[PDB]
Amino acid sequence: WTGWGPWERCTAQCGGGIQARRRICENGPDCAGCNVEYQSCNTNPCPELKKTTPWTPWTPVHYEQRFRYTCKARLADPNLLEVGRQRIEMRYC
Amino acid sequence: FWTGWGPWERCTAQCGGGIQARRRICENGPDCAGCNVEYQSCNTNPCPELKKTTPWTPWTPVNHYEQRFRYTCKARLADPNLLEVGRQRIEMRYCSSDGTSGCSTGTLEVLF
Repeated sequence: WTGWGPWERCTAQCGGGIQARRRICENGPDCAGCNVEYQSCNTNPCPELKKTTPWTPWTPVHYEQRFRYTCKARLADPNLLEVGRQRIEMRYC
Repeated sequence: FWTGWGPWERCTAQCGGGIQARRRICENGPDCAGCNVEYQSCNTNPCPELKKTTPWTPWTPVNHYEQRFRYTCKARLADPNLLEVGRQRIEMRYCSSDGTSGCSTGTLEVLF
């Protein structure tokens, strides 16, 4: 066996991944041991990415009020977090 | 000599790519002519788009009809515990004696 190679690219930036190192056994078809080794990488929990919903329209209570929420997700990419459309529910008085 | 291969065991992740491991044992030997553990990909399907609903806003009149609002938080994750909705943030304002003024009629401009 040759010297073990450096650990390659980690799969994910956070929340668990795998990192690989490899080696080659020159002039040997079946050598002693494994040519490839794996390890866990970036085992830190992913940051709690957050996005805010749009404000609701102003409605009277003379005071007028409106509301918004925040969508919190443990993600490695903000593009994987999205806020859906506004749902209006109406009934008569 | 190597013994029979073991089961593929457990996938690393539920979705988005993982590794499954199976093993064997070199009987009466420290160094057999192979690798004791074998890997294969598992659960390469993309993770589902989980959706959670925000709490409803209080019912409010329109002008007689009453309305309320909510949104949906969508995230591609393998675990629902990693998606949550934050606290409701309320912003108010004063409409004063006009009932409108800055709330609805903006800046009243009169030309004399």
